[PDB]
Amino acid sequence: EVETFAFQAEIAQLMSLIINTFYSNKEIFLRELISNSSDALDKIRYESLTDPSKLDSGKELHINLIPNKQDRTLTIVDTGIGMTKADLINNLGTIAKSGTKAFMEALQAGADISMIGQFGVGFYSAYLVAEKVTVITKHNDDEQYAWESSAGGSFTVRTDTGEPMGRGTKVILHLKEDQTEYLEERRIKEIVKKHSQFIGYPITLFVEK
Ligand SMILES: Cc1nc(-c2ccc(CO)cc2)no1
Repeated sequence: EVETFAFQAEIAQLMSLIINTFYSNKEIFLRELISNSSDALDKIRYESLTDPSKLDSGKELHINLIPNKQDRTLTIVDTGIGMTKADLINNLGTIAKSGTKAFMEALQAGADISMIGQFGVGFYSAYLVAEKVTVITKHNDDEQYAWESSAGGSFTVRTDTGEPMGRGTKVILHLKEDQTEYLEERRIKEIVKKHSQFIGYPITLFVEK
């Protein structure tokens, strides 16, 4: 059972802007996704201080970066708080509407796409480099879900039958054909060092072959 949803017009407009605007500094997508992972890890860590059983689904708090040249995917995995179905379908979009409006206003005033994270909609910078994004997520209070969108105004949500994750979120970037540099170890290392040097969780860059 796959459910198909329409983005709100404002988020669809944001996604088109990210896909269509000429902007060479695409590497900032990784900083934004790592920042989102760090925030999700902060949240489960804080909740565990008053309810340690929230870590029964996994004590380790970390971020993994997994390139796969055969699939042409870059996956950003965290063991953070995860997202519920309501987050995926309703709550994220509610927060994203006001963040998008503020970001658009800033852009017309002279800001650039790299400041997207200051408006809470940094996730959508994934579409600087990805033609499709798949998000697999598991929150302690809900089932494991797969969200997916190739933009074009719609996204899907289904219950995920793949490998159970325990708790957290995997963002799978199906890279555009001309963006395969973000599968190269030295390039990912360079970007993490430049933009994500002080993240308070271990970031493991997996190696291929
Ligand atoms: C869809 C969608 N997924 C996310 C998202 C994914 C991953 C994280 C970090 O775990 C945070 C937010 N935002 O919109």
